[PDB]
Amino acid sequence: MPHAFKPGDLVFAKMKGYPHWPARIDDIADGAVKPPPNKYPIFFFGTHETAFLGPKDLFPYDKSKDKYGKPNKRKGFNEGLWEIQNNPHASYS
Repeated sequence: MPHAFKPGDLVFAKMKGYPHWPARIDDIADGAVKPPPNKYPIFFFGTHETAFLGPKDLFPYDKSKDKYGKPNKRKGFNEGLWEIQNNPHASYS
């Protein structure tokens, strides 16, 4: 049965106006800016951008990849697909 989301979990993350996007729940580095309450720091593969999202926008990767893991015209998306499949826990700093 599911647990709560934790850093390192892989997802497709939904933002208004964008397709469901390959992403991870990130750690917060010591000394770094914390997210608001009930929000997680989401690192988007490909774009390498961070946004703060709640669980309603977070779709677990294994369950969702057959639906959402297809090439997309959008900038950074297909690079993102490669990252989530091939090295989802690397440093992309």
